[PDB]
Amino acid sequence: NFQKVEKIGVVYKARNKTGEVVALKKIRAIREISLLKELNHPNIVKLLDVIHTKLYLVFEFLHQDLKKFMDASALTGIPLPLIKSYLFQLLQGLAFCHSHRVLHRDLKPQNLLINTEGAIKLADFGLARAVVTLWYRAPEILLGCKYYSTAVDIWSLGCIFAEMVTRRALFPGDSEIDQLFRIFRTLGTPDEVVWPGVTSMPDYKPSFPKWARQDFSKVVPPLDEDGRSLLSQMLHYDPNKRISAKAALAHPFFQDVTKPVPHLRL
Ligand SMILES: COC(=O)c1ccc(NCCc2c[nH]c3ccccc23)c(C(=O)O)c1
Repeated sequence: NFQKVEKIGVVYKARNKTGEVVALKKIRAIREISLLKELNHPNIVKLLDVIHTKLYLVFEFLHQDLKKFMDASALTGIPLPLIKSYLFQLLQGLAFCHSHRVLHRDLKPQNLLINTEGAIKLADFGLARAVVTLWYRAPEILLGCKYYSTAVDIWSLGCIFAEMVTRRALFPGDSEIDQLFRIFRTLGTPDEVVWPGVTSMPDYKPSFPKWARQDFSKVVPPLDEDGRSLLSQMLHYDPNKRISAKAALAHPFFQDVTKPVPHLRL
């Protein structure tokens, strides 16, 4: 049914024998996933079909992702108005999915798809359970919290925001404890003062080193106080204190938001 075009489980660019070009995911429940076909938002990649016969998911196709765009933009950096537009749009997408009680759980630049018209869209949701990259994982997940909240996605998006600004990954760890300790060295080792209940987390150890907290002026330097304030709220340790997607959309950082068009080399 599909003429495979290129390898993008495994994901292929494919052509429907409708002429439509799509992203085809072969996975190698069915009722629950099918509900997502009719929940649509401009900032979420559209799920066109679900087929189980091996599980195939057919998605709308977009040509580039934010990881490729950040690498292409690394000599100059993404312009601040575009960073701001992308952050605003991703928060609109998260506000929508969270309002329908759907979490992403695995946001990273390579799952954020962009087009020539200035849009960015959430893709590659980690909905199966409902080298692994840990750089965007919320600290409650790393500490073994059994129940994720919407706050895990805000953490990941804050890490992505910092990376778009500074052109380097915020917390590039290579094991769960290295990831945790990279977070602790920058934001301070969490305690009951800033995160009530942290010492009760399944994987918390009293023997964790106690690092002091750095300053956000050192963390995302070029960024102004509106952006640093929003980032600090997206990176609160306590998931209950971390800002929601809806509240973040009202932050003063977005008062001058626009929708620029990026320069894409396809
Ligand atoms: C084993 O894999 C899976 O079960 C699975 C299920 C759904 C997926 N995406 C759904 C995108 C979506 C479309 N409309 C939405 C409204 C709200 C929230 C999300 C959406 C993906 C993926 O993106 O890969 C995988």
